[PDB]
Amino acid sequence: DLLNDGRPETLWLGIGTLLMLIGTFYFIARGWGVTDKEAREYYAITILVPGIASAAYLAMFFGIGVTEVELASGTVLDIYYARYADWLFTTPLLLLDLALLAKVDRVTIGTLIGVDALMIVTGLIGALSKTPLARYTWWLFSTIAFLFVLYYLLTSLRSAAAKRSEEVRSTFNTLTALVAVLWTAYPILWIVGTEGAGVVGLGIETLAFMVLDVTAKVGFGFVLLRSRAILGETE
Amino acid sequence: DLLNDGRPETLWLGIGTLLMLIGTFYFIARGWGVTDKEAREYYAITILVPGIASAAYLAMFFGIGVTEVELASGTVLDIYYARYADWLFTTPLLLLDLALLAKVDRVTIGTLIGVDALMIVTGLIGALSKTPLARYTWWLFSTIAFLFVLYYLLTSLRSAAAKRSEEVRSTFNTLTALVAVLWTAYPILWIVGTEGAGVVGLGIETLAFMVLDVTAKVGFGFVLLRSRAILGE
Ligand SMILES: CCCCCCCCCO[C@@H]1O[C@H](CO)[C@@H](O)[C@H](O)[C@H]1O
Ligand SMILES: CCCCCCCCCO[C@@H]1O[C@H](CO)[C@@H](O)[C@H](O)[C@H]1O
Ligand SMILES: CCCCCCCCCO[C@@H]1O[C@H](CO)[C@@H](O)[C@H](O)[C@H]1O
Ligand SMILES: CCCCCCCCCO[C@@H]1O[C@H](CO)[C@@H](O)[C@H](O)[C@H]1O
Ligand SMILES: CCCCCCCCCO[C@@H]1O[C@H](CO)[C@@H](O)[C@H](O)[C@H]1O
Ligand SMILES: CCCCCCCCCO[C@@H]1O[C@H](CO)[C@@H](O)[C@H](O)[C@H]1O
Ligand SMILES: CCCCCCCCCO[C@@H]1O[C@H](CO)[C@@H](O)[C@H](O)[C@H]1O
Ligand SMILES: CCCCCCCCCO[C@@H]1O[C@H](CO)[C@@H](O)[C@H](O)[C@H]1O
Ligand SMILES: CCCCCCCCCO[C@@H]1O[C@H](CO)[C@@H](O)[C@H](O)[C@H]1O
Ligand SMILES: CCCCCCCCCO[C@@H]1O[C@H](CO)[C@@H](O)[C@H](O)[C@H]1O
Ligand SMILES: CCCCCCCCCO[C@@H]1O[C@H](CO)[C@@H](O)[C@H](O)[C@H]1O
Ligand SMILES: CCCCCCCCCO[C@@H]1O[C@H](CO)[C@@H](O)[C@H](O)[C@H]1O
Ligand SMILES: *C/C=C(C)/C=C/C=C(C)/C=C/C1=C(C)CCCC1(C)C
Ligand SMILES: *C/C=C(C)/C=C/C=C(C)/C=C/C1=C(C)CCCC1(C)C
Repeated sequence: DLLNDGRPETLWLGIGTLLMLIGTFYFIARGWGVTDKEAREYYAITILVPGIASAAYLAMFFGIGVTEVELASGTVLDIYYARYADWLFTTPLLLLDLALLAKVDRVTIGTLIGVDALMIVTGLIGALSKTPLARYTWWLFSTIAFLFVLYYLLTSLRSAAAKRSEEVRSTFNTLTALVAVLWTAYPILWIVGTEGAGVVGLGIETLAFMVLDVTAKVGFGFVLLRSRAILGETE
Repeated sequence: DLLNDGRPETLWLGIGTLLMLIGTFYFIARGWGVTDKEAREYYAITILVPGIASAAYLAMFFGIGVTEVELASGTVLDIYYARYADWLFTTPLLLLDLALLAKVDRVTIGTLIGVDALMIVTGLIGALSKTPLARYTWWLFSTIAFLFVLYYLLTSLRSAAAKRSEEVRSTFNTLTALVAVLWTAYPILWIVGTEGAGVVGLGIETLAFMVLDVTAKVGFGFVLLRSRAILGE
C-alpha cells in the first residue's frame, strides 16, 4: 500500500504505469528513424495505445477517477473510471491497426469501432450496477458486442487481408489470433473477479488486468511494429 | 528509313528512344513521392538504367558515335559505340539492384561489377575485330564472363538473399531468372546476327535488341520497383 490509503493494489497500478511508459518510449525511439510511409502511420497509432494507457494508470494510481458502489451484499466496491476511459480510446486504436492492415472500407471500420465503444461503455454501466442480476445483463450485452467485434475481425477484415500479400496477412492473422485469445480473458476475469463470482480479490485482479493490458498493448505493439507488414508505399 | 539516310533500322532505334524515355519518366513519377528511404535508393539506381539507355538510343538514332569496320571478307560493318557505352554503365546498375536485395558485401559487388565491365568491353573488342577468328575469340571470352556473372547470382547473391525475408528472397529469384533468360539472349543474337553467322539482318537484329533492351530495363525495373521487397531495411 504505497500511498497508504488501504489500497495495496496501487502496487500493481504503479508497475503498470511504468511498464506502459517504457513501452511507449520504446516505440517512439524505434519509430523515430522510420521513413516508410504506412509504417509511420502504424507507429503514430500504436504509440498512443500504451501512451494513453500509462496516463490512465497514473490517474488510477493516485486514485483520481474512482467512485464507490455498495452492493446489495453490503460489501462496497471502488470503481476506476480511468480504466474504462482507457479501454474506450485504446481498444479503438488497436482495432484501427488491424483495419489498416486488412485495408477494409471506411464503413466497416466505423461499425467496428462503434460496437467496440458500445462494449466498453456497457461494461462500465455493469461495473456500476448494484445487483448481480443487473451486472450479468450488462455483461452479456457487452460480451455480445465483443463477439461482434471478433466477428468483423474474423470475416470482413480477414477476407480483406486475404487479398493483401502473404507478409501482411501472416501478421494480421497472428495479431487477430492474439486478440481473439487475449481479449477473451477480460470478460472472464471480470465475471469471476470482484464484479461476479469473487474467486479473486481486488488485488490479484488488478494484477491480472495489468498483465493483460500490457500484453495487449506493449506485446501486441511489439509484434506489429517489428514486422514488414506495416511497410507500405502502395500502388 | 526515318532519317532517310539509307538505314531503316532507325525506325527501331526511335521507338526504343521513346519507350526508354517513357519508362524513365514513369519510374520518376512513381518514385518521387515514396518516403521509404531504402526504397528511394532502388528507385534512384533504376531510373538511371532506362535513362542512360534513352540517351544512348537517341545518339544511335542520329547516327552519333558510329564507326566502320571492314572485315577480312570484304564486308564492312557499322559499330555503334553508344550501344556498348549504354551496357557498360547500365548492366552494373542492374547488378547493383540485385546486390542490394541480396545484401552481399562490397567486395563481392566489386568483383561482380568488375566482371560485368569485362564482359561488355571484350564484347566491344570483338565487334571492332577484323577477322572471324578475332571476333569469335572475344565473343567467347565475353560470354565466359557472362557465365561468371550468372554464377555469382545463382550462388553467392542467391545464398545471401535466402538469408532475408520471403518477400525479398522471392523478388530476387524472380529477377535473377529474368536475367538468366533475357541476358542469355544477347550473346546468342550477336553470334547469329550481322556480327556472327549473319542469319539475321541488321533490321531484325536491331528490332530484337530493342525488345531485349526495353524488357531488361523497363520490364526488369517495373518488376522490382512495384515489389514490397524494396521496402524497409
Ligand atoms: C526516451 C526516448 C525518446 C526518443 C529518443 C529519440 C530517438 C533517437 C533514435 O535515433 C534515430 O536513429 C535513426 C536510425 O535508426 C536515424 O536515421 C535518426 O536520425 C536517429 O535520430
Ligand atoms: C454478474 C455476472 C455473473 C456472475 C454471477 C456470479 C454469482 C453470483 C454472486 O453473487 C454475489 O453478489 C454480491 C453482491 O450482490 C457480492 O457482494 C458477492 O460477493 C457475490 O458472490
Ligand atoms: C448488443 C450489441 C449489438 C451490436 C449491433 C451492431 C450492428 C452493427 C451493424 O452493422 C451493419 O449492418 C448492415 C445490415 O443491417 C450491413 O449492410 C452493414 O454492412 C454492417 O456494417
Ligand atoms: C571509361 C570509359 C568511358 C567511355 C565513355 C563513352 C562516351 C561515349 C563517347 O562516344 C564517342 O562519340 C564520338 C562522336 O560524338 C565518336 O567520334 C567517338 O569515337 C566515340 O567514342
Ligand atoms: C588490357 C588489354 C586489352 C587488349 C585489347 C585487344 C586489342 C587487340 C587489337 O588488335 C588490332 O586490331 C586492329 C583492328 O581494329 C588490327 O588492324 C590490328 O592488326 C590488330 O592487331
Ligand atoms: C578457344 C578460343 C576459340 C576461338 C574459336 C573461334 C574460331 C573462329 C573460326 O576461325 C576460322 O577457322 C577456319 C578453320 O576451321 C579458318 O580456315 C579460317 O581462316 C578462320 O577464320
Ligand atoms: C574454358 C572454356 C573454353 C571454351 C571452349 C570453346 C572451344 C571452341 C572451339 O571451336 C573450334 O574452332 C575451330 C576453328 O578455329 C573449328 O575447326 C572447330 O571445329 C571448333 O570446335
Ligand atoms: C551463355 C549462352 C551461350 C550460348 C552459346 C550458344 C552459341 C550457339 C552458336 O552457334 C550458332 O547457332 C545458330 C542457331 O541457333 C546456327 O544457325 C549457327 O550456324 C551456329 O554457329
Ligand atoms: C532465349 C530464348 C529466345 C527465344 C526467341 C524466340 C523467337 C521466335 C520468333 O518467332 C517468329 O514469329 C513471327 C510471327 O509473330 C513469324 O512470322 C516468324 O516467322 C517467327 O520466326
Ligand atoms: C567459339 C566461338 C564459336 C563461334 C561460332 C560461330 C560460327 C558462325 C559461322 O560463321 C559464318 O558462317 C556462314 C555460313 O553458314 C558464313 O556465310 C559467314 O560469313 C560466317 O561468318
Ligand atoms: C523471353 C524470350 C524473349 C524473346 C525475344 C525475341 C525478340 C523479339 C522477336 O524478334 C524477331 O522477330 C522476327 C519477326 O518479326 C522473326 O522473324 C525473328 O526470327 C525474331 O528474332
Ligand atoms: C517480352 C515479350 C516479347 C514478345 C515479342 C513480341 C514481337 C512482336 C512483333 O510484332 C511485329 O511483327 C512483324 C512480323 O511478323 C514485323 O514486320 C513488325 O515490324 C513487328 O512489330
Ligand atoms: C488495452 C486494453 C484492452 C485491449 C482491453 C480489452 C478489454 C475488453 C476486450 C473488455 C471486454 C469486456 C466484456 C466483453 C464484458 C465484461 C466487461 C469488459 C469491459 C471487461
Ligand atoms: C540494358 C542492357 C542489358 C541488360 C545488356 C546486356 C548485355 C549482355 C548480357 C551482353 C552480352 C554479350 C556477350 C556475352 C558476348 C557478345 C557481345 C555482348 C556484349 C552482346
